Amino acid sequence: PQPISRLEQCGINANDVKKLEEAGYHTVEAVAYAPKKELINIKGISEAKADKILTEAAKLVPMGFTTATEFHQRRSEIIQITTGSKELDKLLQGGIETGSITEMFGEFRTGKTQICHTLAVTCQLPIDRGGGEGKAMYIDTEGTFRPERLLAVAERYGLSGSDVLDNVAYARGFNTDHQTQLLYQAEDMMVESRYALLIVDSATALYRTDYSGRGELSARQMHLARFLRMLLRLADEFGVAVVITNQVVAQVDGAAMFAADPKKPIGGNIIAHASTTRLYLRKGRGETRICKIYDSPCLPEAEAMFAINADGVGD
Amino acid sequence: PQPISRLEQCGINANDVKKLEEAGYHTVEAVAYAPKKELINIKGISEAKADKILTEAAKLVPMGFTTATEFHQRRSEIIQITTGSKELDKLLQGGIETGSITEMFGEFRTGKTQICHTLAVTCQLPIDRGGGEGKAMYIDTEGTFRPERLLAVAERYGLSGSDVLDNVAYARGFNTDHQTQLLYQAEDMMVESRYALLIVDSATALYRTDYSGRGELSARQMHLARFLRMLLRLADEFGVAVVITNQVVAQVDGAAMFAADPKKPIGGNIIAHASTTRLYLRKGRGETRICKIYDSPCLPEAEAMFAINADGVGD
Amino acid sequence: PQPISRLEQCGINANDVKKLEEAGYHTVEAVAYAPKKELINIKGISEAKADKILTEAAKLVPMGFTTATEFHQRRSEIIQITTGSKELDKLLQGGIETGSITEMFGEFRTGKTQICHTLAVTCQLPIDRGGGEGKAMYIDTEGTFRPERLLAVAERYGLSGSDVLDNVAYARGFNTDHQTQLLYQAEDMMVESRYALLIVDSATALYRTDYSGRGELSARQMHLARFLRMLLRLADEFGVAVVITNQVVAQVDGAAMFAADPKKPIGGNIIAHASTTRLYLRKGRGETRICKIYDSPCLPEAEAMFAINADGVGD
DNA sequence: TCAGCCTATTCTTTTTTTTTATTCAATTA
DNA sequence: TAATTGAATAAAAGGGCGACGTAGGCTGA
Ligand SMILES: Nc1ncnc2c1ncn2[C@@H]1O[C@H](COP(=O)(O)OP(=O)(O)NP(=O)(O)O)[C@@H](O)[C@H]1O
Ligand SMILES: Nc1ncnc2c1ncn2[C@@H]1O[C@H](COP(=O)(O)OP(=O)(O)NP(=O)(O)O)[C@@H](O)[C@H]1O
Ligand SMILES: Nc1ncnc2c1ncn2[C@@H]1O[C@H](COP(=O)(O)OP(=O)(O)NP(=O)(O)O)[C@@H](O)[C@H]1O
Ligand SMILES: [Mg+2]
Ligand SMILES: [Mg+2]
Ligand SMILES: [Mg+2]
Repeated sequence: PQPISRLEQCGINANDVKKLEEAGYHTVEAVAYAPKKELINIKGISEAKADKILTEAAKLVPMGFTTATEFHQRRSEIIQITTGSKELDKLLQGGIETGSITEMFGEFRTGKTQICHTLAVTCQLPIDRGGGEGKAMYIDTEGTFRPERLLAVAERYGLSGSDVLDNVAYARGFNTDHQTQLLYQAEDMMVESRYALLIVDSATALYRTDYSGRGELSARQMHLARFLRMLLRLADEFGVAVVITNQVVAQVDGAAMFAADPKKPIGGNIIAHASTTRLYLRKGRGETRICKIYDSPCLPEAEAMFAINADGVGD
Repeated sequence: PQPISRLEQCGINANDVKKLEEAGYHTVEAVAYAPKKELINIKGISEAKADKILTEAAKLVPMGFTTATEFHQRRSEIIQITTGSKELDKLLQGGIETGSITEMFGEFRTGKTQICHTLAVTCQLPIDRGGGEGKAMYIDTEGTFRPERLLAVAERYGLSGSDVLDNVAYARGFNTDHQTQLLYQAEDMMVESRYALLIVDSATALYRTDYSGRGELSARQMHLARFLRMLLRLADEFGVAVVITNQVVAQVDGAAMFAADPKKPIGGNIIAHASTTRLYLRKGRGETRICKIYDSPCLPEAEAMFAINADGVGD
Repeated sequence: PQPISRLEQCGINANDVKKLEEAGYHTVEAVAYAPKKELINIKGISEAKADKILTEAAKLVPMGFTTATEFHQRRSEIIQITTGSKELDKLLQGGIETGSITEMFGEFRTGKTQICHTLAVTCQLPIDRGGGEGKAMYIDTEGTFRPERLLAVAERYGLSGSDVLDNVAYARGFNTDHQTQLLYQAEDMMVESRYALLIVDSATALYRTDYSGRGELSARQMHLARFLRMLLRLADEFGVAVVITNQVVAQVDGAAMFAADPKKPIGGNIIAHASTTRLYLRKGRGETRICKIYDSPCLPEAEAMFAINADGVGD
């Protein structure tokens, strides 16, 4: 967590340093690793001083070629905030990945609001219990924010009641353009304090409910690539873990029985380029559920069980 | 629940208040739930005036991140009206909740419309007697409005019939779009008098008879999702309770394995992610039927038992 | 009961108003009962003028939001035709509520084709003796229409059957699509003269023979669903008691018990959800038949003995 | 011409078919 | 003297088994 108070040097004034705050660029990681075509069209920053803010951002955080052994250390330095389920820690090799896109499939009753509200108390746990010891936030868009589920699974982990009440924040995401106004604000709390998890269970559901296909046909598409350009900028900012429940379409293959999958879910191929690690969830018998990793040479294809019981997502 | 009679501040002219009204969004809650580019496509609106509506309405309603010890109270203000027999109410922890989506689905003669008529008398009850002291809004397309039942359950709770008849009102949608034609009625009446409940007793029955051509996103699915976000909108506009009713299909693929008669009710995944909770209907013996809850994030998957008696639901 | 001549105003063209009548829409309620896109799909129509109908269909008939009091005045304004038997009316609490689908399924020889003969006679009475005093319709797809049987009921009620033979009009179906076509001719007759009873006394006897099952079933069921939409709209325009005779299969599994003999009325769910007053017909001893009630919004699960005499239904 | 025709290459590896209701202490003497 | 049940059973295996079609679109036209 680093603000842009470092970026006040080399002839810069106090007026222009606020014009990076009001543009949405609240971190020093936002300045160097952004493409140049979005930074230059702001009214009131000239071309020579725009080349001044990129050259001071180059030497602090390096964009040059770094050793591949440092990348393997960048692969293993993940905190791996565990889901509470030890089978998934044997499936995803020790929990969720902080800073990589981790997508979970779901249609109905598969525990999607139950997995998000067990992880939302996990962010206070120490690193031996798996959690990252940090604040977090659950932004909901389907009107399914639960205090009772949040308060009960804290008793499973044995914490108090009032500390997790000061934990995960919530705002109702009304619109697809309201996904952006929280995102500039969610980086602004990242200036205020450290955060370790961000969860939205129905981010793609707003895409299902704003753009009446077709006629807009690209407007439903580029707003997904927009939203998947913002969150990876926060994922490259600190290394925050992302947890998104994505919905699934029932593909019509129902003649007869050969590879009959009501599948190939929504979001398109442009989330498929961004989802380096995908998961499939589905109903089993009773209330027990099953996870399988998809669309990932990073994680091996296997299956395990996570059981939504009265205590939480456990066994 | 606030109207646009207060937005007429800081240069907003009188033309854009009432043309926003008739076009479909009567409340400033709906303006925050309206998108950016959708406001531009109304004839009589420019792009510069489209900023002056959404930004100035953002001065009215706040959308910041609020901590988890405040929605615990925001859920606690829910009136959570009763269901007429406490075995369902203890299954539902008091009864159905306001500001959510609740669904009853079952085969036939199972009381999909009879659980409506007992909820239709609840809205004029006091808060000690479950009711939010308001009015309910009954919509049905099949023709299951039988107001002699509404005389009956008012005598179940003692109160007179005429004042109840001055209350809850009716509409019958003949078309899929005719639902959204009569949907504007909601807000319209809503701001004139506080309503406790909305009933659409045939959500997807009209959609069952107007498919796309072969199953596709058109009127069968997209206009269904256009419908449900407005049902989401009314849940977020006023917090008014609403019950929804989906018909049921059979399964022709499941040869005589574990259960020879499974159902999987219609609508696919678009209804399912808009679905907050469901309660499955199936008959027992005679007047005894059975409610089984489906897909609640806050309540377990338990089962209860009611009976359609002459006074209404009972035991 | 208002035709397209009540629509021919306001500079609306005379070339499209016959295209409605070519598409079966002979009255302004039907286009008000029709969704927007399908009328746009009609060839040779102006799209805006089609919308100009859709605001003037909204003007001519009440599609506006009303309160249950005037409904309860208008729902009391139903002719409520008696069924010839004294015991059957008090079972149904005053006979057959006009404007509704009342289904009568049973085995062979129970009286399904018998009662539909007697109902066509008792329409011609004045309303004091539970008559309707209107024309009535007979759609047969079995050939079991027998006008000699009507004259026996005519002598029972002191009415000259020669006068009753100038009314009820015969028709005969042969196909699935010859059936649904026969509504569109009949709709006109409903404009040009008052009716009370449109019987389809083997309405689902024909869909079983002309579609196999497990494949070509969805082509049956959707087309069965396309049938009832035209059928419910005939009830609501002209105020006509709609009587459907369903046949019945025998269910074949370990559900074989007594007094249910498990029958499972054919037509799945789409013939079930379109019930207002679903019946059931068992044979007792001899001519004493036993009419159990299913699936009705206002009636209890009772039964009433009735004997099919030499002169119609008797007691 | 489209509409009937033609069946272009594909492509990736693993999940769950019952029950007549006694034990006991009984839920009441 | 309470006495009927709130509770609980399983390794064998049935009076059971069957789906639309727009996707490469030649030739007839
Ligand atoms: N009090 C409770 N006790 C036990 N289990 C519970 C309780 N409340 C909820 N559950 C479980 O929560 C599960 C709900 O799964 P879930 O997939 O989160 O539903 P959902 O996500 O809210 N539906 P949706 O809004 O469409 O995402 C149920 O299957 C229950 O087993
Ligand atoms: N006076 C009454 N006494 C007892 N039961 C009644 C009485 N009136 C109606 N019922 C029952 O109420 C139920 C009404 O049917 P219901 O199941 O609500 O409609 P439904 O599920 O929508 N089927 P459908 O109306 O065709 O779509 C039936 O089970 C009737 O037996
Ligand atoms: N003149 C009569 N006197 C007495 N009973 C009669 C007379 N004519 C017919 N019936 C009875 O009417 C009943 C006809 O049964 P009904 O159920 O109407 O026919 P149905 O079953 O529909 N024929 P089907 O199409 O094969 O089902 C029989 O039980 C006859 O005994
Ligand atoms: Mg869930
Ligand atoms: Mg019902
Ligand atoms: Mg008969």
